[PDB]
Amino acid sequence: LPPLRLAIACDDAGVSYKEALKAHLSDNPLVSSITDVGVTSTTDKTAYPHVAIQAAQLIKDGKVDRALMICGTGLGVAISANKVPGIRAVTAHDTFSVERAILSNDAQVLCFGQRVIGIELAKRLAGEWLTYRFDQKSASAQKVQAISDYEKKFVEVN
Amino acid sequence: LPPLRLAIACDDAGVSYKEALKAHLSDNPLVSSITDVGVTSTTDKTAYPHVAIQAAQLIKDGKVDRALMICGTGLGVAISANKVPGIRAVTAHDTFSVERAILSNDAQVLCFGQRVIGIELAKRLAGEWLTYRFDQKSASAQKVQAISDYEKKFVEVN
Ligand SMILES: [Cl-]
Ligand SMILES: [Cl-]
Repeated sequence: LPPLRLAIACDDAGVSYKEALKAHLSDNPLVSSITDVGVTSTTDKTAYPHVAIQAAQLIKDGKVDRALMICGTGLGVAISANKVPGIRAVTAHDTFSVERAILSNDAQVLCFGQRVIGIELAKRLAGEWLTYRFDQKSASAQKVQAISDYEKKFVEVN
Repeated sequence: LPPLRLAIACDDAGVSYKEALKAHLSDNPLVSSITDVGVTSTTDKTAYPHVAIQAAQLIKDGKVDRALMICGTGLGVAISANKVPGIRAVTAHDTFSVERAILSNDAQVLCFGQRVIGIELAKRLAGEWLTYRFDQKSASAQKVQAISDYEKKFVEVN
């Protein structure tokens, strides 16, 4: 499998897991590069939506292939990333869901909650996530297409 | 606490849990009414985004207060509902996340994966979800506001 470009992002609640995950994935041959959009310190109180939107925009703009995002629960970052046109984001803490996020949902964004999941489980799930690749000709693609159809309703004016 | 109007939705993969959840919540004094957008049979192969968008639109349009959604993993419905302006949707399978979905994210939509969570845990989490009510004056509101700010970029033309 070809390696993928990743963005990684967290808020102040997700810093230590982000660092551990970044270290874990920097030796992985399925990862070509990691773009860290921050935050880089627990002292940085920047609200999670800014970091999630920045990392999601990197995908939309062709600068990375996927983004891994960490906050207290992993929920706020997932909500925020889904507001970006063409971006599909999930919070997932089990091996079956992480597989389906790719193979069913073609979701470019995976989110974790540092306060709710353990770090070894998170590392394991991130590694598995990279091994799945969405099939554009699958039956799931017709379902993803209905999400894309709805997104056609909107134009970005600002 | 005043009772809330709920919408409920599933695809074919979430029918039995949806029925059990609906039965569970129909006796609950925190629920004023349940609007079921379907599907109502495993024979109905309608793709999850249609049902998720319909139920999310009920919230946007002031017909219900929140929506509970069920599919195989709970991920596709959450992604879809988040595409609707002003709607914030999560997949959550633990008591801490379900609390924060309300108290931090003001998320009107909660999603479950029938194939990954057990029915008694799902029933328990749905009951707890109703007991939390978002505080518009909380510090979390300023974070939710950044998501709303981003949504201001888009106009619905179709
Ligand atoms: Cl697991
Ligand atoms: Cl739990």
